[PDB]
Amino acid sequence: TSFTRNIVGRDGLCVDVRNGYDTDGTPLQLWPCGTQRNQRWTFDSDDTIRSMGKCMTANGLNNGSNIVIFNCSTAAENAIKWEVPIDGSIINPSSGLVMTAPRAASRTILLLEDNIYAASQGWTVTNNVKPIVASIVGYKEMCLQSNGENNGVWMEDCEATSLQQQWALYGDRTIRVNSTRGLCVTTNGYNSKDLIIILKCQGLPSQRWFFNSDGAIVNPKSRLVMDVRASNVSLREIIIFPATGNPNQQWVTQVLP
Ligand SMILES: *[C@@H]1O[C@H](CO)[C@@H](O[C@@H]2O[C@H](CO)[C@@H](O)[C@H](O)[C@H]2NC(C)=O)[C@H](O[C@@H]2O[C@@H](C)[C@@H](O)[C@@H](O)[C@@H]2O)[C@H]1NC(C)=O
Ligand SMILES: *[C@@H]1O[C@H](CO)[C@@H](O[C@@H]2O[C@H](CO)[C@@H](O)[C@H](O)[C@H]2NC(C)=O)[C@H](O[C@@H]2O[C@@H](C)[C@@H](O)[C@@H](O)[C@@H]2O)[C@H]1NC(C)=O
Ligand SMILES: *[C@@H]1O[C@H](CO)[C@@H](O[C@@H]2O[C@H](CO)[C@@H](O)[C@H](O)[C@H]2NC(C)=O)[C@H](O)[C@H]1NC(C)=O
Ligand SMILES: *[C@@H]1O[C@H](CO)[C@@H](O)[C@H](O)[C@H]1NC(C)=O
Ligand SMILES: CO[C@H]1O[C@H](CO)[C@H](O)[C@H](O)[C@H]1O
Ligand SMILES: CO[C@H]1O[C@H](CO)[C@H](O)[C@H](O)[C@H]1O
Repeated sequence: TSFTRNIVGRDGLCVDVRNGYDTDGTPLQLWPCGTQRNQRWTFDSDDTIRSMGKCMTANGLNNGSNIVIFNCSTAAENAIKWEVPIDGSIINPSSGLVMTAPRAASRTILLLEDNIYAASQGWTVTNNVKPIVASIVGYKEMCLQSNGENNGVWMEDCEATSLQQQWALYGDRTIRVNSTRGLCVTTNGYNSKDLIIILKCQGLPSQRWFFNSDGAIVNPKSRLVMDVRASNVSLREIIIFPATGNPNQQWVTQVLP
């Protein structure tokens, strides 16, 4: 009933108890991923998340409150209970606030903030601390492809050698250009028919994505899903659109060698 993993988030860095110190109150931060004990988090049935025998704890339950390690039996019960929604948030149920990395840099301190479904609020509980590299196959068994910064993504015939068909699926729930990992698949707005492009990763809600059980790729803020516009691949436009279950909204990842 307990199991232990790393927690990967913004820019692929991991949740780390600062300096590897275990004294009560030590803040959680981002740090490059590794096997050190202060990056190993044990998820217990009681909804606690523990490292070095102590609990992930809200040091306060307000917008901007720090998250720290603290003795599990002395901390407040409301402050040590967490849930892990399927869209990759880490939420403190009492406050409704979510774990947020406000900057990408190593040593950024993790805070509880209002949920805006930002990529800075996406996390992946996993033992694989490297991004998973895959082609994204969709409508007509075509592949989603990059075409440079500030340019639309679109469908092309899948080719094992096309580097612009290769995507790094990061722990912060961003979908990145594998060969240029500072660039993220981004919706150019939150309205139906807004275009999906590549832009510099900035931790925004427009850059957060979820692969759901219906084969959809969902943008949690807008609720809308990637869609090959009008089921017409020669338009070379992928948009966000309400989920219909239709073939032009169905996707699957295929891991690359
Ligand atoms: C919760 O904390 C967030 C981080 O401090 C607030 O967002 C930040 O607000 C700053 C102004 O106080 C602003 O300069 C920052 O750009 C912004 N950061 C980001 C990335 O959102 C947030 O404030 C709300 O949202 C911002 C964008 C403004 O519209 C504010 O007027 C809002 O109050 C805080 N949320 C709440 C509800 O207090
Ligand atoms: C969390 O705080 C608890 C209460 O202060 C610690 O338990 C206490 O540890 C004292 C010093 O080690 C010990 O003499 C006390 O009898 C005990 N108090 C209670 C109410 O159990 C606890 O330490 C852990 O649990 C105790 C019982 C021993 O097994 C320690 O060696 C454990 O570390 C604190 N937990 C942690 C992880 O620090
Ligand atoms: C995706 O991009 C990554 C990062 O550039 C590539 O990984 C590098 O691969 C080279 C050659 O195998 C190694 O020297 C490095 O160790 C890798 N870097 C990292 C950070 O992992 C990768 O080859 C690309 N393509 C695929 C399919 O993964
Ligand atoms: C698909 O888009 C192309 C290119 O814009 C257009 O010429 C073509 O007629 C479209 N096909 C349909 C069925 O609309
Ligand atoms: C020098 O490494 C130590 O400090 C850094 C930075 O604080 C991290 O906490 C890391 O996990 C810990 O081993
Ligand atoms: C009439 O709907 C068709 O076009 C819209 C865009 O106009 C969406 O792409 C939708 O999924 C597709 O079925």
